[PDB]
Amino acid sequence: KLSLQDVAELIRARACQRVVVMVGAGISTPSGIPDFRSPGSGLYSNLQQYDLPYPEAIFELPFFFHNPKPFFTLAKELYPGNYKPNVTHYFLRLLHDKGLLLRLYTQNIDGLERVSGIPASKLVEAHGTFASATCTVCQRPFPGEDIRADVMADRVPRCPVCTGVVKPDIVFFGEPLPQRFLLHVVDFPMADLLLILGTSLEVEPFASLTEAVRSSVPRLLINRDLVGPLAWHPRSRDVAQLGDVVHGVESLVELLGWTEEMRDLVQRETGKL
Ligand SMILES: [Zn+2]
Repeated sequence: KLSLQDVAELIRARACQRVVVMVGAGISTPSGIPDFRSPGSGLYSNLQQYDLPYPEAIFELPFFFHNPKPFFTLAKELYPGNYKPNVTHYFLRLLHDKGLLLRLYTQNIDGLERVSGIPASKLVEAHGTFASATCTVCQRPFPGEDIRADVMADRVPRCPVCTGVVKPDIVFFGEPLPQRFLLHVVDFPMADLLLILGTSLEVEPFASLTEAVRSSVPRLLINRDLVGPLAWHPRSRDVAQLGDVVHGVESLVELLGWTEEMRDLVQRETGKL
């Protein structure tokens, strides 16, 4: 049974060269963006500021077509510009820069991974993006900017061709994940270290990707709690670092000897924005 130091040492020894990373809303709470499942701030305890029967409704089509206002409020809140990446993001950026990042798979829709510098080709925005929208009736595609004014004026965007509701390319329940997700067939077998951060792993097919790495491959989770196929299918090379995500990342970063480097990076980066 490995420790956090073991995993740092594996990287330091170049025993581990191809890291895949899975992330969820928990990596973006320090940036000020609420998740679903945190107490108090999580969407589960704030259904009225939002006017949802339950959190998942915001990503369900029946409720959306019934009432697109709550989703579009969130779209307003999350629209590129608004929040900034935090240290968790820049650590992932630094992983890339250090030649370690095979791929980063993300459930988030806040775009902060793009913003932090991680190039598109290293990214799999698994649950979609605000970078583009699709008319829900005629299926005509639109760049995200084309609907920015409406979203910002609290007006439901409309198709210029058919008047249908124009929906940002966020993956809703029961919709298919985007084509890039397919990279997991070759990414996961090829990976020699799996990092999991700030997710409840409550959502498929994204969650059971944790199962797709070889048994020889350590799975390091940095999260508030033990979650998903790591809490009920524990493997022998699993490591759990439980506590604040940013705190876990800091402990790791220091073990890797990356600290001044990551501070120069965070510093230079958040300034620009
Ligand atoms: Zn249309």
